[PDB]
Amino acid sequence: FRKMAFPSGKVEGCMVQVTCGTTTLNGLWLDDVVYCPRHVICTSEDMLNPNYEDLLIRKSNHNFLVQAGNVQLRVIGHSMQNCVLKLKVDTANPKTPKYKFVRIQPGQTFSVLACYNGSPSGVYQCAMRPNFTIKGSFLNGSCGSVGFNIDYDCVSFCYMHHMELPTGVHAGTDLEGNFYGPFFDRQTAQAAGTDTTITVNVLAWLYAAVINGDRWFLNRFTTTLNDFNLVAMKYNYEPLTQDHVDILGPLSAQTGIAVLDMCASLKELLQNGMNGRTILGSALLEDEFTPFDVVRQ
Amino acid sequence: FRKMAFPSGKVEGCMVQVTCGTTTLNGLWLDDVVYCPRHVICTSEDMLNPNYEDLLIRKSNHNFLVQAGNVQLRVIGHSMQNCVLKLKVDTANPKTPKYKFVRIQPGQTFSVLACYNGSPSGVYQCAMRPNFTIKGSFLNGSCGSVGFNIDYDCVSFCYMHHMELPTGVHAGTDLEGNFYGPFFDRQTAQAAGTDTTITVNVLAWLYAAVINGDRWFLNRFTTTLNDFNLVAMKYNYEPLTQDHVDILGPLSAQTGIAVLDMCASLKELLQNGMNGRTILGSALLEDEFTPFDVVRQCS
Ligand SMILES: CC(C)(C)[C@H](NC(=O)C(F)(F)F)C(=O)N1C[C@H]2[C@@H]([C@H]1C(=O)N[C@H](C=N)C[C@@H]1CCNC1=O)C2(C)C
Ligand SMILES: CC(C)(C)[C@H](NC(=O)C(F)(F)F)C(=O)N1C[C@H]2[C@@H]([C@H]1C(=O)N[C@H](C=N)C[C@@H]1CCNC1=O)C2(C)C
Repeated sequence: FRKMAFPSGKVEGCMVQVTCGTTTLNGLWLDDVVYCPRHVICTSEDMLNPNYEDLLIRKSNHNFLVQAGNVQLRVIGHSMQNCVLKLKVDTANPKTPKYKFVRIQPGQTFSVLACYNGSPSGVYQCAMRPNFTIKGSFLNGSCGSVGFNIDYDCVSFCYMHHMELPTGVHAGTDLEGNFYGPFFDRQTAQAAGTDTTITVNVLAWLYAAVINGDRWFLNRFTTTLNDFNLVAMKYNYEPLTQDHVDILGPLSAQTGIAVLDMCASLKELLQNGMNGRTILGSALLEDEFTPFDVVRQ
Repeated sequence: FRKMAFPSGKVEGCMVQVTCGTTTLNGLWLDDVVYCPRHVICTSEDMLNPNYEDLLIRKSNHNFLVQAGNVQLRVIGHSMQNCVLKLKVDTANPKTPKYKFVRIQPGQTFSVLACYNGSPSGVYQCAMRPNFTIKGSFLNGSCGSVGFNIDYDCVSFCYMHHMELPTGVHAGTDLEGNFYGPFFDRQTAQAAGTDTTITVNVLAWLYAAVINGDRWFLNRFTTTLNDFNLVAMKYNYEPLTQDHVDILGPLSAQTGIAVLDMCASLKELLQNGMNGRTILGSALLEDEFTPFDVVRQCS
């Protein structure tokens, strides 16, 4: 049972390089539009305190250098949508997949295609944390890298990368340019709210451990949903809803372990610890696999 | 610090499906040849005790259904090379990348593009274990999925998937059909050997921690490679080779910590434990990041 990303080819064909002045990052080329973080228009000094509408009105189409491979695409128009810039180019991307823009929920997962200078570097799986950060792997020039899910050859873009917080976690926007979380694209110290653990995902992962022959954490006990949520809240876990219980149905039916019985197991894990034992090779409770992730794998 | 697979697009454009009778698996389409596990020619009953030479004699080109999506590629020739079949087709794949076939050593990592019916399903990083198994994630119909590394636009194919052992780990071949480890493509009781920890990768992980400022474990001692190798095996760690010492060269230069000094630091970790302290936020020493993986992620 591995953290598994979606095949990235459909997204690789969409990555381009965007330069304004001496600022360079990645863009996403779909049909005849390139989407990229708006702070590409910023000088270094601008980023410390930008007034984006005022900075953008002072730019011309010819200030935007867009490169796809070695081929320059001419910008023929531009607009700003929240924190994303939409550059109209004079060429349609022939490799545009069927796609949609979606805004995801805390706890959902997605694949990230990390890119530098318009070129793909690596692919990995991420989750939207409850505090709306993501634990990514992003370096200088990675902005404009996107997160996505793939469903029957349709790419659902959900994330575009903008910033790294001092704790090393990452913040970004949906493809309408609205940040996930209370963050904003100004270079100034920003802390995230206290994070919590995605309970439904921990349970899905415990079910994965049982589907793969590991049962040592199970117990003969049971619990009510309300009594479980009291202990979960005490340990900085998110509430478990009845919708969550229903979503875990196929995993419980597959294993014959009632959801509330697995909750009792997690409650004992939380109160007793793991005592140096491991689950699927992990020394800690893993919360970045959704129920759908477990089933698909 | 997390596992990061290579972008998989160059390999996606090479995946096809291969069916013989009712057995369907994946194949790799490069130029005008499709590579796939030879057991595609087996009936389920054949798999229990196959004579591949005799079974291939009773097959002709017209018994092979190669499809790119739902589009058939006409087979014009077939031959067996060790445990892989090579089907010559009448069309050169226009998506063929620059590529090489390489045989990897234990400890080396690679990305796996898991495929079903020729359709890519997911991508993840794997390490070749010292017992020549991989801790993969594969279901029915995954055979013929491949593992690969990429360097500057050249795809190095190193693994093709054939089978799952009773402990849930996986075994396969290089792209010349030669199994890694002492395994055979017969459905018969087989078992992964005892495994060991990939020492060179643990050292790479310690260098990664030092680079990021987590360096409490650096000690004031040193050792010789021979001395270290003899003690390491007492803890089920692999001995180091001359090649291992040299591939740690760049991380050693970057940090200023000599390879043998880091070896002495590891030996102290093995002989006395971590004392509740973590390294890169982990209580366990990670052994599936190569020195290249550490440099790749930081660059
Ligand atoms: C890292 C840092 C101190 C610089 C800063 N962070 C904060 O100011 C915070 F604290 F508010 F978050 C920050 O990210 N930026 C400063 C400036 C842009 C952004 C930025 O450089 N983005 C990079 C895109 N190419 C991706 C970064 C690079 C390092 N790793 C990443 O992921 C903007 C907010 C406009
Ligand atoms: C596991 C079975 C117990 C099924 C068997 N294993 C052993 O016989 C062993 F125990 F010896 F290994 C086994 O794998 N095979 C039997 C037969 C081929 C192979 C096989 O079905 N390959 C699948 C390719 N599509 C991938 C498998 C499917 C499940 N997960 C996988 O990865 C061959 C050796 C010729």
